[PDB]
Amino acid sequence: GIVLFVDFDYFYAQVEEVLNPSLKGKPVVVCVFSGRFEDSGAVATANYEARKFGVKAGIPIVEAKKILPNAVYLPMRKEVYQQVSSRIMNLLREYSEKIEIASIDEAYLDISDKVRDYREAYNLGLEIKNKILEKEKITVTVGISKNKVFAKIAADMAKPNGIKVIDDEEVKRLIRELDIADVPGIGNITAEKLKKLGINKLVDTLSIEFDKLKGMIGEAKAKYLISLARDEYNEPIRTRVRKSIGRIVTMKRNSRNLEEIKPYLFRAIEESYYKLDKRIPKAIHVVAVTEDLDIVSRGRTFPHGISKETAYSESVKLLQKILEEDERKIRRIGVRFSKFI
DNA sequence: GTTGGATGGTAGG
DNA sequence: CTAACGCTACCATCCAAC
Ligand SMILES: Nc1nc2c(ncn2[C@H]2C[C@H](O)[C@@H](COP(=O)(O)OP(=O)(O)OP(=O)(O)O)O2)c(=O)[nH]1
Ligand SMILES: [Ca+2]
Ligand SMILES: [Ca+2]
Ligand SMILES: [Ca+2]
Repeated sequence: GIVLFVDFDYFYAQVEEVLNPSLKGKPVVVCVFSGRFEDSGAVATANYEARKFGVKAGIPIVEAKKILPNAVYLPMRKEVYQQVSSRIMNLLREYSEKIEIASIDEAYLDISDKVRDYREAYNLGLEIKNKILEKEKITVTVGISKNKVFAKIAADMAKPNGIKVIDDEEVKRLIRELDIADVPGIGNITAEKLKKLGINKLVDTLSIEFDKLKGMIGEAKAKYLISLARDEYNEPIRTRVRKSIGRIVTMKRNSRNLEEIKPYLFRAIEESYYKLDKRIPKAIHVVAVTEDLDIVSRGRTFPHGISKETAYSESVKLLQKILEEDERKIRRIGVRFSKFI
């Protein structure tokens, strides 16, 4: 069984680099402008030139302009990026019809049926890597191993524009010495509530009885982490089904004025239904982001699917339900649809 | 004594 | 306006309703 994994390199930035190659070789930042004030919003990504100086997805745009004033700052055009993602995901279908899209910029292939061993799997990476670069001028990073998780770790090890094979043998080696915070699924919170025990390697979980870990990071995470170390984890490439669609926007000013919020919430509803096209949801949730950036929400699941008009009415009640029970002023407002028929 | 809905925690692109 | 986007998926915890 062989999984080959692909993740494009600083995607949104790279795409923009492709459309304006003069940018190439100098710092580039792609931003999500909120509209609150000039430069309000966060970074969605930045090229490696920009990263040297501290500019990465997630930081406030002011921190970045502060820290890297003379760089290109471009507005995010997700839609344009999605075409390029789509056209690349089509190529990956050439090499394998068993493909799992994981994000806008990555995907796993099952190539157990195309190649015979890691050596040929490696050669395939080179072809896959070269087709994309010929038909889209986009470099990408390939990881190759015995399953999703390790194929993803190998990719992370080789970024950017790399290619790494993790063999039955080197898997032994990492399960033993790979830091625990570098395992997919393990973030700050956990990998700090892990050093709590003395677990530092994927291997150190085998050294603490189930019981203790179970009630420290939860049933699903424990079962998962242990089967990795014990080396029995095996999830198949499965086609993912979008399970929810949403929209959330930031308001010019914080409000508790229902009449002032409503327009924003209605904006969020129109663009979700467009975004739904055809799919019928039975569930709605209004999501509010508050002054202090706590995220609060109220939902409702219906017996039968929710029409656009039903959603206008329902969301409003839910907003009120939120206004009734949170004292804080609202800063961002949004909506999410789910439980699709 | 499941389950499954409501709200939130955590991770990640 | 005076910093912290916008998405999504999976899981944990609670409590009613069966
Ligand atoms: N709005 C927004 N978009 C993000 C965020 N993180 C990632 N993205 C988008 C923009 C990225 O180009 C794209 C791919 O993200 P990746 O996690 O794979 O990193 P990226 O490709 O940008 O650089 P690379 O993988 O790290 O070396 O997803 C984020 O926090 N916010
Ligand atoms: Ca990625
Ligand atoms: Ca990437
Ligand atoms: Ca981590």
